[PDB]
Amino acid sequence: MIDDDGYRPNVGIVICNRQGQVMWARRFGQHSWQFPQGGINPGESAEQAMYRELFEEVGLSRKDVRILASTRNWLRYKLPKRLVRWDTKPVCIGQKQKWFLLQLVSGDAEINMQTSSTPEFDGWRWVSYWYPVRQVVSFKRDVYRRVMKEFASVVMSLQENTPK
Repeated sequence: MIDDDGYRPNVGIVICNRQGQVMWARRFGQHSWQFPQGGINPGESAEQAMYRELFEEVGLSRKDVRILASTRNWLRYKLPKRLVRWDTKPVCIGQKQKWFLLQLVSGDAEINMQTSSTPEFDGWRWVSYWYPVRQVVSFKRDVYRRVMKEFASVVMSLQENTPK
């Protein structure tokens, strides 16, 4: 889906545990790594798209998550023109991203990377929140560090409440 003017709305998910580790995964047939994410379908809300795309990425469903935080501002970015697909219509030049921190309810056991017959991810790991930002390129880094910092303050207190 693209909205109209070559932007498209998008959402992403972060999970942490009470050790201050965040989930990270690696998409099938890539060897590069990302936070779980997906597009808002036309007429979805950001939170509905979050729960939908969570199922598509992690196989996880609403039952075994809770929203602990979400981005107050949208993390927008423009692509460099090498990645722009001028040949197709409408052309994408950027997206707005809303992110959501959930805590896993049963823990990492409730992840299934093969929702479809094809695994959507080739790999997954749990990592400290700042480690991830190191692997990505400049414009994804900017988003990924925002995604971490925006929710980081909840994670500290989420280790201490041991909000159960």
